[PDB]
Amino acid sequence: LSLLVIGSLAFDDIETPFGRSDNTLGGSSTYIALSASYFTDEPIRMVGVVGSDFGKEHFDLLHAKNIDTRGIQVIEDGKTFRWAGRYHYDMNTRDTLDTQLNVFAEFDPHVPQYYRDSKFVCLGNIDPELQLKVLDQIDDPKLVVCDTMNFWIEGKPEELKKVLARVDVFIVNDSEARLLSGDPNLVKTARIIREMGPKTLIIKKGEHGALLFTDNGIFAAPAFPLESIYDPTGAGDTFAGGFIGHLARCGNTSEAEMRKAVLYGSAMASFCVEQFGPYRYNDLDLLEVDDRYQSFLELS
Amino acid sequence: SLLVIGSLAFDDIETPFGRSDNTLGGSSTYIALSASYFTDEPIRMVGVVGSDFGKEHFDLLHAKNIDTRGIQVIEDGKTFRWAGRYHYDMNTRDTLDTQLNVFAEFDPHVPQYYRDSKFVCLGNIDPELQLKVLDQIDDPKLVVCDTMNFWIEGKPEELKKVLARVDVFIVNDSEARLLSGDPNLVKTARIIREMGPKTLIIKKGEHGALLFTDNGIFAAPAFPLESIYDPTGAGDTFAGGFIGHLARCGNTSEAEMRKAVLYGSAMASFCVEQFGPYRYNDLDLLEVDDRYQSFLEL
Ligand SMILES: Nc1ncnc2c1ncn2[C@@H]1O[C@H](COP(=O)(O)O)[C@@H](O)[C@H]1O
Ligand SMILES: Nc1ncnc2c1ncn2[C@@H]1O[C@H](COP(=O)(O)O)[C@@H](O)[C@H]1O
Repeated sequence: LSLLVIGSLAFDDIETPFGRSDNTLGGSSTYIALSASYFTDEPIRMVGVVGSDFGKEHFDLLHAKNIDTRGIQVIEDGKTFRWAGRYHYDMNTRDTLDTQLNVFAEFDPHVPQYYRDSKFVCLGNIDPELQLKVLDQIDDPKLVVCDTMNFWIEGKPEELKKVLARVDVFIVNDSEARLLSGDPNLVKTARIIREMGPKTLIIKKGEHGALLFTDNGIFAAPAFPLESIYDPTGAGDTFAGGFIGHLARCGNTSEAEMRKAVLYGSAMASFCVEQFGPYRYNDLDLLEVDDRYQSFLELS
Repeated sequence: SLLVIGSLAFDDIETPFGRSDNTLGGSSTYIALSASYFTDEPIRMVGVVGSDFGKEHFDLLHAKNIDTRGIQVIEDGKTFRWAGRYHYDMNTRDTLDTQLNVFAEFDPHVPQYYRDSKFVCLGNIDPELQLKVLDQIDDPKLVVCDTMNFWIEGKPEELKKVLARVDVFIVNDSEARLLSGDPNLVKTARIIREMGPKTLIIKKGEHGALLFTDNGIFAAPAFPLESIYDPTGAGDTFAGGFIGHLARCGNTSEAEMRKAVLYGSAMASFCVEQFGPYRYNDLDLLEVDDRYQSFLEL
């Protein structure tokens, strides 16, 4: 039930109408790994790259969740990926103010030999060409999950479609989905997107619920009524982490398991949004996670 | 991942303030219900009940995701029965009656699909039965066990056979002294550990617990103001919280065991609030987490 996580590792300058957090630890793989760690018994594997500015306090955070960082390269004198985002009163949508690929621009995604036998692969948000280069290095994956971002949907359409043709599960939010389909109807959008390759598609409408589209039909995961949203950053990636984490834990990829997996993902995302950055995970415990899952189950 | 054995029964419980007859009980029941609060996969149960063990009881276990395929049902038999009486100290008790019934000639059979269990809890029951079950587990990572004066006095030799093969042994202070023959709990711990158990936990009713290992003694203070109405099942719900937490995290280090002791104490403190295991009908995970935090701080 080994799990390998790929994605960005970065520092974010986050702004909402109520407050801000600069130089915040972030990146899609950070959120995915921290969330998934609540499901695996063995160390989560990470492949990525950071600069010399990536302090050891950040490495200690990951190691505290028993995350294996041997696959993370540190570029001497290089700079860590940076991102700036701004939210508004709807506390869901956001503007990307700045994006500096930095070390990820010239990244050579080498997956160490001891990671090539990974069974569950999560191709987190990052350049589709890198996502593909990593996938090509995994010998026999049981399940490939992937998510992207408007940046790549608009910047590298063709490359993205190449990766979409080789993934089992594609996770997107409703904005990205409509951008990819060119039609506002989510049902038609799902069809258009699934025809690009992904057998399973999950459309997460912010913290307003998630839709699971498979050959067996549609599953609507309810929203948590009074969720306290303070910072949406990382929500979609923590969702992906709980989703693949659950599947990696039970090792079964059936329909029923994917539905429960969506519920776990929603539960993890509901905790993520409670504070700036990934810090709600500092003290979040299993009893709390189990309790939140039950709420979502009951609502579904 | 977690397999539980022990008694399944109906208890006639009496205290100076009230009584509860034909109450669902048994060590297996208390351990399993408590442990379910910690595991995310069905707890496995091996045991036996009579034709008088109604659907309502199986439904209660099933409501907590407990797998009961390992429980046998004797169509012309009666479920294990016990009668106990508590006093004003609301801790010690007299066993007024014990009817092994179906557990008398019970040949424990662990179905094939339980054989790979990693965490095994040999709950209070005839030591001969506890051994027979353990002998059927392929390669367990941790074996926990508790007993009772009934067995300590009745089958000491058979019990000692079980103890030579368990990782963690859980007893209350009365059982501990009875086993050691000396009132000093520190000396008692050394004598009991010499019987085999590398880890010993002496739970003093609801007055705190002591964890003895090669690294020393850990004291889990008591919750000074807990509402005790029925102590029945306390020690077993303690064992359940203990092995349940470990089963879920998969780690059996000293550090996790001290935390597991705190979780067990939390579960026990809720169990005593009502007759039988019924406080668990409405108990939710956040209440448990809060109770745990209090024990942690103490
Ligand atoms: N182009 C990009 N590629 C990879 N990660 C990004 C990009 N832009 C922003 N991010 C990161 O993605 C995170 C938020 O993801 P999320 O809210 O789950 O969509 C932030 O912590 C950023 O570091
Ligand atoms: N000899 C025995 N073997 C197994 N279980 C017993 C025995 N005597 C009483 N019990 C059960 O153990 C429970 C209480 O355990 P406890 O207070 O945790 O020691 C009751 O619900 C009884 O059904």
